[PDB]
Amino acid sequence: SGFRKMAFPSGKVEGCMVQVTCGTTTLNGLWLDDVVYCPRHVICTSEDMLNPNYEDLLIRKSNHNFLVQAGNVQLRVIGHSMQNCVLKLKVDTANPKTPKYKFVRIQPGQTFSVLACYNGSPSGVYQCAMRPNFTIKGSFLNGSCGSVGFNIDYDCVSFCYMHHMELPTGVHAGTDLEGNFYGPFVDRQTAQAAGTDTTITVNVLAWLYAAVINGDRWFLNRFTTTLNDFNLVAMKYNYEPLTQDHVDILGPLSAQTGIAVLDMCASLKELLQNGMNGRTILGSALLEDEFTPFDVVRQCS
Ligand SMILES: *CC(=O)N1CCN(c2ccc(Cl)c(Cl)c2)[C@H](C(=O)NCc2cccs2)C1
Repeated sequence: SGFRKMAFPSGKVEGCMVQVTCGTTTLNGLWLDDVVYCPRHVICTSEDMLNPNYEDLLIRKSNHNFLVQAGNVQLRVIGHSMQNCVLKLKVDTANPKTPKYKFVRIQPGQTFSVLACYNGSPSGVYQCAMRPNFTIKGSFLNGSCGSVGFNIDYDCVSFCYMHHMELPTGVHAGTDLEGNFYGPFVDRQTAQAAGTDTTITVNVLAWLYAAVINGDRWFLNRFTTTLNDFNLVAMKYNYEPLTQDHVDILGPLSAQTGIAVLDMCASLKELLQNGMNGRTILGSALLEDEFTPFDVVRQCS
């Protein structure tokens, strides 16, 4: 029993974190086999923060301009290339701590763990979600660029996020490990703003199913709804639309508990209307939306 925001064990990722320095700029890099991945704006200068020409800046660098330190060890860079917004640095040494890994691009609503790092050293691990507006609500200070987000399923680390920047609202933007941004953001310091954010409805429903599984029933009601009528209500609360994929995806938790998906949607409609009147659900007085249907199945059963 019990229900916690649970991150993945971070040890496989810790063994991959290094420090990358170009010029006066230092940030974190990800050392997998003989390649170090890091945000390409490490090669920017103060003057070049608004409209960097990364192709121009990179053609002017030689390998010896890049200082890579794994612990006390300086790694020798033997090549450099750019892939979208990520720099790939070839090193003379393959990382002996390289886990089984893959790079994955995730979709909004997906969760992952973040290993926040500074100067190549881990500071902490926490659980995050890709918001519908393609930002993440992280905990990042300056120098944390290059920290990565990941899931571990079996013994394989799936890297899905690299941190590049903080926007003016204090939310964070980054890329997948192929260097493509999530969302419409760019690695420039020009004015950028996140779209309006919404609540991840399928994750809320998944968490209410987890609550029923942990014996919490006070928010259930005798009603059901249509998918269409529910979405008309939810949009009015800045909840995301619920699709039939979402309904299919909750199928298992619906089976496990006896409550149809559209019955639980009726309970969510009512909670949006009344709030919790002092009560809590699985320990929260707000509706939690950073647990996926998949997370709920692995922590409860
Ligand atoms: C994450 C980190 O370690 N930071 C280093 C500086 N930085 C950036 C440098 C260059 C560029 Cl092109 C970008 Cl987008 C970010 C990070 C950051 O969030 N900069 C602050 C910004 C000011 C205006 C827009 S982003 C922090």
